[PDB]
Amino acid sequence: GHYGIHEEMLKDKIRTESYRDFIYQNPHIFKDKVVLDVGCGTGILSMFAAKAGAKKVLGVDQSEILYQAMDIIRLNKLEDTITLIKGKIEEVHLPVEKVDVIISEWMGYFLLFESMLDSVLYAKNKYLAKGGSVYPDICTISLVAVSDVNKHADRIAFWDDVYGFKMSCMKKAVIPEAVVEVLDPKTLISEPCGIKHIDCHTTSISDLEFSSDFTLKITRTSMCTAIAGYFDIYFEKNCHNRVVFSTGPQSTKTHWKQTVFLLEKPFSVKAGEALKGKVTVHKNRSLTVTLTLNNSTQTYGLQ
Amino acid sequence: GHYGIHEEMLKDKIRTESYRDFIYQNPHIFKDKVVLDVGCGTGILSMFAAKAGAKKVLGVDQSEILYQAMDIIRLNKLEDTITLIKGKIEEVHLPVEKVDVIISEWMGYFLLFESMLDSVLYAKNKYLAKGGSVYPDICTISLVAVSDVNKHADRIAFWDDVYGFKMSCMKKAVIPEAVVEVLDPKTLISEPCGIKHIDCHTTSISDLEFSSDFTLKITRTSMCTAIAGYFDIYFEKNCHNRVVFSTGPQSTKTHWKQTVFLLEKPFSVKAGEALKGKVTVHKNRSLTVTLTLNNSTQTYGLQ
Ligand SMILES: N=C(NCCCSC[C@H]1O[C@@H](n2cnc3c(N)ncnc32)[C@H](O)[C@@H]1O)NCc1ccccc1
Ligand SMILES: N=C(NCCCSC[C@H]1O[C@@H](n2cnc3c(N)ncnc32)[C@H](O)[C@@H]1O)NCc1ccccc1
Repeated sequence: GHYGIHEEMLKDKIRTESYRDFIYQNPHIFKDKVVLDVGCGTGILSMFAAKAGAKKVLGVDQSEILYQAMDIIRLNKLEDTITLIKGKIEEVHLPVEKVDVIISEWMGYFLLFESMLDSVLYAKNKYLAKGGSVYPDICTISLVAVSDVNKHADRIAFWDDVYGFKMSCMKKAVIPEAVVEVLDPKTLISEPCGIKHIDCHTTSISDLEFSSDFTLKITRTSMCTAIAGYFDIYFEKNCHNRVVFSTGPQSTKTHWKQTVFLLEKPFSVKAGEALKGKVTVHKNRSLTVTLTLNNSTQTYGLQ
Repeated sequence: GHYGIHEEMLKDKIRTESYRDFIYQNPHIFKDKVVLDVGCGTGILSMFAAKAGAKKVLGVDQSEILYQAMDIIRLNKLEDTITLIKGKIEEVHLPVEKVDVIISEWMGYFLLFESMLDSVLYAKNKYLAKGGSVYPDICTISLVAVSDVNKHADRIAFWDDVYGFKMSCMKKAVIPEAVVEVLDPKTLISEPCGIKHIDCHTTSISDLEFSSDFTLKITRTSMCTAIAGYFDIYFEKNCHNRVVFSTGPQSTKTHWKQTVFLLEKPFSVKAGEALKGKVTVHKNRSLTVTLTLNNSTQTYGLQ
């Protein structure tokens, strides 16, 4: 849509340079191939593919941004290789039956919030040639335990005394809202636990709604105040130069930051304890995350 | 609307403590009076007025937030003094003909963007008793010249080389968008110039659309890259303890920050030069700001 989204994504060096490195360092995946960029935005991924030796690149975006991409492709004299089409990938007519390669940046906060994966899976199933490839091809979601009584008090306890007046009843609107923010790695009190693994080659839309039992290996005796979620992105299939980036707190921050699920009742944990919980994701545009931990259940959404 | 707006406003200590100080330090304005809070949100201003000795406080808000205000007024046992009404101030039926005092926090970015003043002026004209008072009663808007070639390059030059590709054509979408951000006071290169003075007692809706010639007294030989706008808020009428706060860069930051209008062509200025320009504000929900400076004109809006 608005240029501000595309500025934020383009200024994410981890995001954009991971895609650039994967493409430039694996040109055999692109040489003389037909490539589809699903949600191309400004078209930077289409221009990477072009430079790595793509025969033909089809950039598709439903938003106004595609008209800026048309000027950008002309400014870079790539109009002979990159053809741009406005519309939903679900609706547009392509000047080919099949593509060799699909690339997309489809990933939302906590991977699946307001994600485009459903649109990318549609492209796969309709347009991907026999033996073709989609990138990134592998994604994981992780949870990690957090101790931060100060940030918890800033968001929750805050409402008990507001310039001398009780606003306690506000807590019930705040707890259920997941927070997208950068965590201080110092506040992590468990080993991470994988809760979801996706190969975009084999996954369906139905697999994006899932449940996982998890265990957090507690590494610090502390008050547990939150669970943080993040995702890892991998470019693996047919790569001589494989590329991974993490949106986890231990790694260089990205525009995805981390997704934080606040506990109503923080509870003490011991170094070496195996903290057992359950999480379920429902596509209930807008998706929800149900967490069971310490004999309490809360459903979280994102604003 | 959403609690997140009300959290941000409540956590603005300059904003909320200026209203608190005005009310608590001038209780003669409130003692045994009927008070209307236009857009009361969580109702904090209504609870201040109550504590300063208001006979009766009417809090009006069109949003869901009013149901949270009903619980908050009950939690603080003020339901006998504060009565809350859901609806537009323009539509609701009040259990009185006239009020003695109107209070509101109605102010938007650059004072007038997505401001509520039109709703507050309606309340004035329909409900304010003969000789009554509205607060804050006086507001000013100022411009100040900025030198910051690095922030300008971060936002504009950025688009000339994006991982080796030209995106220059993106500049025409970016320049016209005013930026709400905190300015380093060190980057100011002029004395401020007032461009607008409002008394809420006498102003009409038509006066909020205005033009002003301005002069910026340049205090530093530099490249001028932007014009910044801010506003000052005054509580004056009938006060023994008058209260002002500024949202200008020289003052403690607020959630209003400052509004920055980027120049397409930065131009050199000299210490002691009188830089002459014109500005016009049009209500063209969404309002526009036309700036003439150095023989160039640009119209800016806010996203
Ligand atoms: N990093 C991401 N990345 C997820 C995808 C964002 S939309 C990225 C682009 O894809 C386009 N799009 C979306 N659904 C589409 C469809 N069915 N068919 C064709 N074009 C489609 C949309 O116009 C936009 O330009 N999101 C997080 C984020 C991004 C920016 C700022 C904050 C957070
Ligand atoms: N500080 C402000 N402050 C300006 C007013 C914000 S709206 C503040 C409150 O007034 C309500 N409201 C708006 N128009 C109304 C009407 N006609 N009738 C009744 N109630 C009305 C709205 O539901 C909201 O709760 N804005 C800047 C800001 C605020 C929060 C976060 C970022 C920026």
